[PDB]
Amino acid sequence: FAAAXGLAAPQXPAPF
Repeated sequence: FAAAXGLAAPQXPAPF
């Protein structure tokens, strides 16, 4: 799960 966060990282700047 924690590691999965890595994939959500690229989504952080997605909307930005």
